[PDB]
Amino acid sequence: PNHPLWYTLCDRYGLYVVDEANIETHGMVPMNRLTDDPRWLPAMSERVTRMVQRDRNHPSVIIWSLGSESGHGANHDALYRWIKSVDPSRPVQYEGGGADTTATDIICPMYARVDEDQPFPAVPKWSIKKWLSLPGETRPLILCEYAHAMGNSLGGFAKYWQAFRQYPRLQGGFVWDWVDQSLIKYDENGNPWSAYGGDFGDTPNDRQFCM
Amino acid sequence: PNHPLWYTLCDRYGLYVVDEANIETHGMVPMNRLTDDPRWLPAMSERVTRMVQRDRNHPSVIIWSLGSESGHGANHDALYRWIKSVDPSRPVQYEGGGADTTATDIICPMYARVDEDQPFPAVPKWSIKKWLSLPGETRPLILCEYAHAMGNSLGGFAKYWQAFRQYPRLQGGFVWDWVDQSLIKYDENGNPWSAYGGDFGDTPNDRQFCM
Ligand SMILES: CC(C)S[C@@H]1O[C@H](CO)[C@H](O)[C@H](O)[C@H]1O
Ligand SMILES: CC(C)S[C@@H]1O[C@H](CO)[C@H](O)[C@H](O)[C@H]1O
Ligand code: NA
Ligand code: NA
Ligand code: NA
Ligand code: NA
Repeated sequence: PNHPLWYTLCDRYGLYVVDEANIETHGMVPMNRLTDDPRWLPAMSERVTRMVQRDRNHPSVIIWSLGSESGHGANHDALYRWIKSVDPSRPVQYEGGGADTTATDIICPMYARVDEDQPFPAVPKWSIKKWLSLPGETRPLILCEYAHAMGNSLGGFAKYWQAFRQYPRLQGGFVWDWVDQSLIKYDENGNPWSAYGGDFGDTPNDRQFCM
Repeated sequence: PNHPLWYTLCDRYGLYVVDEANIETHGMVPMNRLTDDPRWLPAMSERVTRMVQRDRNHPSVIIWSLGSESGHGANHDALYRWIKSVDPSRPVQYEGGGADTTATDIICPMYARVDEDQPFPAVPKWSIKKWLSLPGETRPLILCEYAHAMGNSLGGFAKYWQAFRQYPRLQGGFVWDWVDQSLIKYDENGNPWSAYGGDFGDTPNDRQFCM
């Protein structure tokens, strides 16, 4: 959840917002180790429920999200249903555990390609055009993350937009991402320069992946 | 419906058969002028019912078809339901009136392209990949006709097969068609040659389109 003024400005200027719970357990092995564990359900529930209690009156918020990159656990299903029960007015989405689990109203993959399948075991990233028409599938597809804009990038961005415009159920996506996470440091002359992972003696680090 | 021996050979050699009622009204304006008219229901019904009564025991027949290129009329709906009621063991398909009407279990377009939409009014031919995932659509797609093999043709055939293999619900199609409808005529030297529309003084004719 963002600084409270963010939603005020989104209401007044006009942006659709996905409001997302402060839950990410990416570094767990497997990714759902905590989110499938009932012991972690109370802590998780508060991150979801207190977000909804705070932001439910903002018109800019059109979708709730259960968080980011935490696999798919039973705790996700429980909290998905909590929101659906408490606030029928907004769909709930969540990408973890394959982007099309029982905890999401929207197929919301990250970095699924337009035409190319990536058939990873358990959590494949189907071509977005193919994903829509899989046997039994009926949901809309909106990438929670696509077009990783890291450095000299956004090659093949036009390919997404062509597909979005042609297929009714391909309803767009959220680019990753808005702003480089570089920090200002100062050299011997007091001149400012942009720094990234590792430039603060921080180790282990992931270098320029913050940009 | 074919010569009776055809089904016997398909049973024994092993080919899947679509058995099709002898109903085509292509030259009507509009195409459903007769098929939507209750006066023509009796004649149409016998073309359907007597086919089913003849061929229902052949294992090679897996799909019934209501005919060809006769638009979509209420008579098709009636006869669709008739077959479904009499023989639940085989799907019913029919392409007329846009290939995805209430008279078909299978989306069965003719010459719909792989990636290219052709948004004709009333009867659009969507790209087959796009067709599958139109809002609400759940049926399999098998082209009743595709890859028109007229003369030097089958350009782009590989594009179809790549899509068939990638998308579970694209379950193939029937090439148009098997054999040139050329006829033998004889010249002065008694030599046989291959003749097409117009070569018998037949007029109006559609020239080489029989091949
Ligand atoms: C396969 C890994 C690089 S995960 C990848 O890292 C990205 C780095 O910018 C983002 O954080 C994405 O959300 C994450 O999926
Ligand atoms: C627009 C017309 C060419 S219709 C077209 O003609 C073809 C010619 O072989 C086939 O008969 C197809 O079934 C028919 O749709
Ligand atoms: Na769209
Ligand atoms: Na990053
Ligand atoms: Na297929
Ligand atoms: Na022809």
